[PDB]
Amino acid sequence: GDNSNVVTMIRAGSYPKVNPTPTWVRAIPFEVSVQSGIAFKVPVGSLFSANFRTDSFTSVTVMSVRAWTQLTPPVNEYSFVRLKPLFKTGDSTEEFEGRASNINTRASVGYRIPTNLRQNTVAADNVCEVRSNCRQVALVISCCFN
Amino acid sequence: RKSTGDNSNVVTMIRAGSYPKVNPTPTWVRAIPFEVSVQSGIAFKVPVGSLFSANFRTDSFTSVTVMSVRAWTQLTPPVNEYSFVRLKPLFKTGDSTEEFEGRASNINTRASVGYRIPTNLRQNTVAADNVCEVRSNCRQVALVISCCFN
Amino acid sequence: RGKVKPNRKSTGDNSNVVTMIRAGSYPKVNPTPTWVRAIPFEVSVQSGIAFKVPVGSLFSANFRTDSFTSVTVMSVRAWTQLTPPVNEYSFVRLKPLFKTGDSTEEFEGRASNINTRASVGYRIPTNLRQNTVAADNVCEVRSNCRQVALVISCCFN
Amino acid sequence: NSNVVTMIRAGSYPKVNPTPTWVRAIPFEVSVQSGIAFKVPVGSLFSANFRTDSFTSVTVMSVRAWTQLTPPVNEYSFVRLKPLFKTGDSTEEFEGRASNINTRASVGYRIPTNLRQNTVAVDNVCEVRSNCRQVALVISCCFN
Amino acid sequence: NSNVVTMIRAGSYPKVNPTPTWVRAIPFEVSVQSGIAFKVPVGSLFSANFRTDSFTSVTVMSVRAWTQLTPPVNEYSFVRLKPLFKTGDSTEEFEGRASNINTRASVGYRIPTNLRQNTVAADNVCEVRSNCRQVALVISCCFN
Amino acid sequence: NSNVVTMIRAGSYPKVNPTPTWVRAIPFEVSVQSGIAFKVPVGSLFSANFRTDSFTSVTVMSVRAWTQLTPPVNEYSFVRLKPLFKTGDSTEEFEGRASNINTRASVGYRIPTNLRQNTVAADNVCEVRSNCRQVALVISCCFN
Amino acid sequence: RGKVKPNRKSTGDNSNVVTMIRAGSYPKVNPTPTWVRAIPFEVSVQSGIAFKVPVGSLFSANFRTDSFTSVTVMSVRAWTQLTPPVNEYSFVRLKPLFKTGDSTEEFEGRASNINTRASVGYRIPTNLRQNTVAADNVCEVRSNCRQVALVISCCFN
RNA sequence: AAAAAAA
RNA sequence: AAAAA
RNA sequence: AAAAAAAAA
RNA sequence: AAAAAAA
RNA sequence: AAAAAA
RNA sequence: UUUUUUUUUUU
RNA sequence: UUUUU
RNA sequence: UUUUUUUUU
RNA sequence: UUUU
RNA sequence: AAAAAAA
RNA sequence: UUUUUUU
RNA sequence: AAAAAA
RNA sequence: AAAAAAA
RNA sequence: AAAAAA
Ligand SMILES: [Cl-]
Ligand SMILES: [Cl-]
Ligand SMILES: [Mg+2]
Ligand SMILES: [Mg+2]
Repeated sequence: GDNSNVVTMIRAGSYPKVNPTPTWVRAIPFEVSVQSGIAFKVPVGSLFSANFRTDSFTSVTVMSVRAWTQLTPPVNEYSFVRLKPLFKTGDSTEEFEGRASNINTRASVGYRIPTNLRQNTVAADNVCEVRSNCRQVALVISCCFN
Repeated sequence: RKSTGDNSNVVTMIRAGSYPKVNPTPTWVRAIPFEVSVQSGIAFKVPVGSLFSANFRTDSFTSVTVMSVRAWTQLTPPVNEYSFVRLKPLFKTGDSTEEFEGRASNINTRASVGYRIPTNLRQNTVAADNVCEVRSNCRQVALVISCCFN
Repeated sequence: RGKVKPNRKSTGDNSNVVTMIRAGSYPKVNPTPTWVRAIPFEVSVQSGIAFKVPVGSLFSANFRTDSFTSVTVMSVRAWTQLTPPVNEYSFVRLKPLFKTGDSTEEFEGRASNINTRASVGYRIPTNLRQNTVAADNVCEVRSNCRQVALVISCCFN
Repeated sequence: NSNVVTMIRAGSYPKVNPTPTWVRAIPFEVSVQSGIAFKVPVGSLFSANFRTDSFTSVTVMSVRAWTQLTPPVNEYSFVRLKPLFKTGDSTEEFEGRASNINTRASVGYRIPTNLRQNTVAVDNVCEVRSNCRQVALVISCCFN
Repeated sequence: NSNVVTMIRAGSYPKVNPTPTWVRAIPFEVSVQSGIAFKVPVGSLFSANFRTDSFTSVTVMSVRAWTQLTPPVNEYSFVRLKPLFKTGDSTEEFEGRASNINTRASVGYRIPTNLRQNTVAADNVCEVRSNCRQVALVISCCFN
Repeated sequence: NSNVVTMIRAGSYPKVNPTPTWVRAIPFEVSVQSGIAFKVPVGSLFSANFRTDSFTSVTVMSVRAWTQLTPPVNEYSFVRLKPLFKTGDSTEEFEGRASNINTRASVGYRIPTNLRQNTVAADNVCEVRSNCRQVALVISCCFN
Repeated sequence: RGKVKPNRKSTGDNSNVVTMIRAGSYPKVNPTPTWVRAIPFEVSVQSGIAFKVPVGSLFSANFRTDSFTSVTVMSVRAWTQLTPPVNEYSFVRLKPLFKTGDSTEEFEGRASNINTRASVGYRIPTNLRQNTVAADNVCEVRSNCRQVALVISCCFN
């Protein structure tokens, strides 16, 4: 073990259980385009792509969403970003907002989904609404692909 | 061995007794964020009515017990200057003459400052009242007020 | 024992004169040994295309590593060397490359301040630490900045 | 101990392998000239004189050298070893000199775990330099 | 341990140095005439055969010397070393003799910390005296 | 404590020294051209602006350097230091770069005790290289 | 006590400047002191005859012991400096000599290898450690080799 | 368990 | 001391 | 994981 | 124990 | 466990 | 790395 | 856990 | 400690 | 938490 | 080293 | 570390 | 117990 | 505890 | 509690 320098025999037993398409817990980074004064609905379909090795999945259980302002804010302003979680059983009305204390620095915020509200979502569904004075917002979402 | 049980999967029955004491419109401790417009060299009185709003779920209240006030500069300062902000607490029994000032050591960084109201001065304030005066070289200031709505 | 040949080594660890070394048989020597190094050099990237970092950049007279023809890379760290495009924050991606098979990871770091560099690195496992000659590549660098700084921890042999 | 045969209560047919591996130290000689390096081939390890004519690959761990013949007149024996690798040859020259003219010169080097891959007969182990006409080599390897 | 690449959460750019120092033990030989001292030049340390040709100065810490060739007939090998300094040469003759005619003669001297300054190629390390025509040197020094 | 003068029962006359040594941390700036090294003169330490114009020699212990002006457009500030010695200049380029374009770049090097000798005004401390036109220096040294 | 004259002796054992020494009365001095030494020199012997080693060989500019006229010998060690005759192994004999009375011992060492030196020594007791001038002899050396190396441990005064 | 905050 | 995986 | 093989350098 | 994952 | 050394 | 209130099983 | 004195 | 044979949880 |  | 276990 | 049956 | 020295 | 004061 | 510094 860890000191061997050649191949060694494994005394395997019966054929085991198998699963060629298991689950995967991931953190998916991507960006969205946002306009001023309007809220953008983040689609779940942005997670199922070949760029994330997840084009083979058709459902996902989201756990937490984190957002950063990807582009600079308007002139004389500080960056901010808001998040309103969305659920098929009932959308929420929260506005988890974080503002940058430096014009040159991003504005970050996030929210964690409780265990009772951690069901599956499909590409047609939406995660949350994003609001910002910046034009582009980078998102990092922790979730469990299944 | 047999004593593992706090994860329920089905509905359980609640053996309730007499009718309890209820209150459909209780109090609420909050941290209300909002912004105000500020002019150069001119002090702006922050109205308490800014706290009662549907944008804060507080439009149903008519009075509030303010505990502490914090302020951040919301826009950039003038050219060559660092951001600053001042606060002067106001009270219906007698306004204060303190100017708690917090400046910015970085021109690109907000200027922050705040004050805490003592227990002896934590009374209700209606919308017509004012919380404090705000002075800043920036044209807009952001506030976060820890208050108890009732 | 015996008596003295006066080499005045005062208090052992504090002599001010040359002292005789009682040498013995000729030892094992190596005029060209190995050298574990952290080599700082810059590579240039275009906005939207990848750039393969040649291993030959490590061997140079600017690094004293000019007598080597092979090197074992341990870990690669990257920093954006130039400012990002307007309105944008800095970012840098690293995709490890190996002769036995290129990888597909994109270890990315993004600067939260437009004036600050974006940094990210990756460590090569022990089972993949073989030699790489000048004709080989280390990794693929992507960035919105025109130049990326690299500090490669490696062993020259 | 015993004096007669005993019964073994065997069970299922175990995992077998008619051609296993073998960790060895292979002693063989090479011819070296003055001022020129000799690339020791890995094919020298595979031979019927070492019970390794059935192996096609091997994993070298450490290499040791000894001057097999007397040095030139007025000189002391020395021997150099430059490790060679398919992913990239080295430039080290691990050298050992003899302090007595009538005594061998000994030197050796160890291959790290990260460089211990298989080498076929076409490959080379190391370059051997010596002022002596022959060098004795004892190579600790793992035949597979 | 790990079998794949792992991310390194790097931070700010660190302090770098592409041309660092190097502590070495340089082996080289010199020719020695009978009854004559040879001033070992410092420039012998700077060479592409030692990977040190990129340096221009070096801090010598200790010097060791062996006889590289056989002594004259009926004699035992000997070797002497006289430390040389730009601020003032010494007059010590650290001598070492062999107890077997077939064996080398070895001797050395350590430089005190107060006398460990830089030396350039034009400078000399020490004077060497021997009945043998060549002397093997191993100098522990600090390239900078 | 005491509120008035108190007598000092002095004895014999003591050993005096009107011109003693002084350990300092001298701050001064130098101009640096792009792509060119600047030999920092030792004489910059001897000045009435540092109270050290009464000295003629100084023992440098450590050297630290910051970028005093802003870098060129789109670049991050950097600074290099090459230690210089009369007994032999070095080839190290202790470089430090900034991670923020608006922030200085800092780097330094410590001189070993064996290389801590006196230097006069004509001598040079180190070579400095930077993309900025000025470099702020703080040199820990011993005036004597 | 009082206040300071600033001699910056950093951490006591690590000052980088000259520091004042508070000297007092003039001490006891000796411009020509003693010197305990181990003097290496060679003497030549013939096969079958003895050779008296003069004490004057110790005083020389080659040993820095040129200003001395007397010396106290403590111990004598000998080594054959040249090869032995053919078929023979090396041997060396030492017979101590003293002014108060020569001795008759023959402390002999023989080399078990024809290529190796033959070594032997003798220590002089404290009751016999007086001074010997250049006109005196140390010991008688016998050997089959033509030259014998001597390392004499002594005190020069 | 859920609402200021704190290095 | 009882149940239902 | 019995022997053969580098060594805690 | 290795890799992916939250402060 | 690199390269130097009471 | 340390709290005020809406309900809230259990020691 | 779930259902029972 | 490692490579192959045998023991024992 | 997913694997044999 | 021989019978019925070896936990 | 269980033990009990003829050389 | 030689010759130098917080 | 500060200053003046005896060995 | 001055001025320098793993
Ligand atoms: Cl011949
Ligand atoms: Cl069940
Ligand atoms: Mg950048
Ligand atoms: Mg002899």
